Amino acid sequence: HTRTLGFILPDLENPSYARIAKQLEQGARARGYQLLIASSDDQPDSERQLQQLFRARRCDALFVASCLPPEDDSYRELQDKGLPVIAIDRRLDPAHFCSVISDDRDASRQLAASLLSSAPRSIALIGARPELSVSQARAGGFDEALQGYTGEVRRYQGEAFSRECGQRLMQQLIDDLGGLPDALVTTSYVLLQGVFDTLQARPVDSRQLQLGTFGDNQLLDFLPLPVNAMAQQHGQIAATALELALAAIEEKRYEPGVHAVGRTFKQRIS
Amino acid sequence: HTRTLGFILPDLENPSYARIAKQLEQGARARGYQLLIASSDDQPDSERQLQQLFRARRCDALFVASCLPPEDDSYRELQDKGLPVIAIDRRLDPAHFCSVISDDRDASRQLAASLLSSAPRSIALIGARPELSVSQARAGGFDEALQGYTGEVRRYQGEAFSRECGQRLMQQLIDDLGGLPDALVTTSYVLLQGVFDTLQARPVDSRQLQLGTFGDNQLLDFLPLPVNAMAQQHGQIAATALELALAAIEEKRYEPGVHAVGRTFKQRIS
Ligand SMILES: O=P(O)(O)OC[C@@]1(O)O[C@H](CO)[C@@H](O)[C@@H]1O
Ligand SMILES: O=P(O)(O)OC[C@@]1(O)O[C@H](CO)[C@@H](O)[C@@H]1O
Repeated sequence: HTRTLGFILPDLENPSYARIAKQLEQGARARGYQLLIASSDDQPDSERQLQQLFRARRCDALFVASCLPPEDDSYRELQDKGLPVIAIDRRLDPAHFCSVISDDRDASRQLAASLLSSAPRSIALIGARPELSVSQARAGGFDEALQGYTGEVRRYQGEAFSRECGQRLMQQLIDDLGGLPDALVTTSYVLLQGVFDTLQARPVDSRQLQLGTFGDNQLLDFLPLPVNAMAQQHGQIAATALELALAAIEEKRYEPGVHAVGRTFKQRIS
Repeated sequence: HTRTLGFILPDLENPSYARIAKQLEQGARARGYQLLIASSDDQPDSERQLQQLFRARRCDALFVASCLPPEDDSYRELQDKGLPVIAIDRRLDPAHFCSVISDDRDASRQLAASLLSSAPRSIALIGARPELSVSQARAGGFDEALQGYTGEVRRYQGEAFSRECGQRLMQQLIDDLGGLPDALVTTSYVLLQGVFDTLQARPVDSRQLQLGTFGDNQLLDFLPLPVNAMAQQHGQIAATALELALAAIEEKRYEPGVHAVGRTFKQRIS
């Protein structure tokens, strides 16, 4: 024992991760545990460096939102040395790991549907890291909502969940369309931020469209342009995840499987 | 050497700290170091517990945005035991320690002064943790800008740098004046969020006032209501703090003193 828990997250400047980390931290403290946090910046190499670190540091349990390929076995080895591994946000192998995630597919499908009920001629998806399960789930959801859609569709999967990537992708989209799409879905608020930057760089009378995004932000309560938002239940995700690590630690019970937590739908567009 | 560095920060959900931590991390990685982060929630008890943790982890050096008194001798003990301690944001004893901070007093003064030039009939300060050094400097700069001012002045300083606390103070202030102040200065963006919440309960037409805040946010670029902002140079702060950490690590060279980094003034109010 060390009475400390580890948390590997991909982006410190992504407020959802900080929210979850803070939540994990507070609950853990109330249980007599300390939380040590580190970021991999969504890079496999860097995550692996942190792996050996928390392994040697001998934390009692490890929370991780991973970016490693599904074929990667590395966490299996820590788990065999006794280290309970709890996946967050990005699921790990359901046959060996316990994971706490969101209903990404259904949330995405439901997000794209609400935009269709408003006549979209064209519609686009802006996302990142298409190789990750989480993006595939959100892409698949977007596609399911498109069942029998006849308008133009475009999908952009960037190289990172970032504001800059969102700006770049929104730029490519606008050039490919010769103008704004009728509707747009961003798979993360961080991406939506970059989208706003691009809409900003155009005239005021040139920034209007059906908008829907994963996540949410106080900003959206003030923006003239209405935006549908699918927000995580951060507190629930952290509560459920902590439960599992503590059960593994204090009761030597661990049962592989996914625990999905539905996102909350904020419909800012009537 | 463990090739790890530690960072004690007050609030994971304060974007400025998340920003510094990320900057610190990416820079530290490029120099072959890993960064472990932990939060204190601005409580002396929790911070002392983390104290014990990072020394057990025996990190090479420790960054800390402390909430501890000028009468808590804890970082002196740690420092004498050979661990380099480096203050960020909140200064530690300049006789012993090496701190990286903003020009809080001058930033606040310049900020309040910019609101005054509009000749408000009243102006208010909203801050928190009045006992903290950083808070005393910010209240001071505000007071200075106000010399000679003849209008109504209000000062509200809360229990915590939080959105919820910002909301409560704003509500107290409005009941005080029987309406919005003509001008308002917030000492952290996190507090301003609470102010925005309070403003939203009012008609869309009863939300105008001259606003100045510490911190900055993308939202302030899209707001109809312009906001003057003093943004930290997060990257410069982290780079300097890191430079001081390595030198102390790999040269035993460590000269106390305060390295100030000016805030960037975003003057949206004409
Ligand atoms: O969806 P939000 O709460 O706005 O942002 C969080 C998020 O979408 O960004 C991550 C990229 O790593 C996803 O894995 C995660 O669900
Ligand atoms: O001023 P910002 O960048 O919006 O927020 C950062 C900050 O104001 O919040 C902390 C409250 O503890 C201060 O120490 C720090 O300067």
